[PDB]
Amino acid sequence: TEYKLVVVGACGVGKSALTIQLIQNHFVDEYDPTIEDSYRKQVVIDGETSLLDILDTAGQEEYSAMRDQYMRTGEGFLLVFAINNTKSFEDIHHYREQIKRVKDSEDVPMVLVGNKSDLPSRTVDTKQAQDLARSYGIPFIETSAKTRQGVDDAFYTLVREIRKHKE
Ligand SMILES: *CCC(=O)N1CCN2C(=O)c3cc(F)c(-c4ccc(F)c5sc(N)c(C#N)c45)c(Cl)c3OCC[C@H]2C1
Ligand SMILES: Nc1nc2c(ncn2[C@@H]2O[C@H](COP(=O)(O)OP(=O)(O)O)[C@@H](O)[C@H]2O)c(=O)[nH]1
Ligand SMILES: [Mg+2]
Repeated sequence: TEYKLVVVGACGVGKSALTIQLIQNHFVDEYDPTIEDSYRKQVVIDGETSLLDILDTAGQEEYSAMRDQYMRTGEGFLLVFAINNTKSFEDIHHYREQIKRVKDSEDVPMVLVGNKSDLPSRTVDTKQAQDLARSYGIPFIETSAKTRQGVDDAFYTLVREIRKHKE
């Protein structure tokens, strides 16, 4: 089994850092915000070996048929915000709207991810993110790409959401 996962969210939330921690087992202090790539990782989740194909979205917005088609290939989406950036949390609505549009569905596998959980400067309350996740009917996971907190849990939770949706 192979799962196409797409990491989305505003600039600077840690999409690349999360992806590179997952794939390469190290934290990036800076990562060019124009670099977009897909990465593969073999994992075992609930006793089943699977291949994750992870798209780390980057660059500028693009509302073309080709870009929509590419994003539509995603089976599940990580909605990433940073816990020290309220605007990034505000932006989650936009990302969800675009996913709902291209997937033409209200039941797309998604996980809300509050990244940078290692930092002291929190501006988004855990309870606020949990309330919105509850309203959306999706899991919420706090992560740190720096320390590895929650990283596997975020991606593996998303896989579990996909498995439930496709079986
Ligand atoms: C700092 C650079 C960065 O990481 N950025 C800035 C620009 N970004 C976007 O504006 C962006 C928004 C967005 F909603 C999507 C997107 C999500 C889901 C989806 F189904 C579709 S279809 C479609 N077309 C787009 C677009 N555009 C989306 C994406 Cl893919 C964005 O661009 C990626 C970078 C993102 C964060
Ligand atoms: N302390 C801390 N910094 C992080 C974390 N995730 C990302 N960063 C930093 O935040 C900045 C933006 O990360 P990046 O992955 O480029 O964000 P992207 O634009 O969403 O791809 C970089 O300086 C990263 O080192 C995290 O969990 N903790
Ligand atoms: Mg990036």
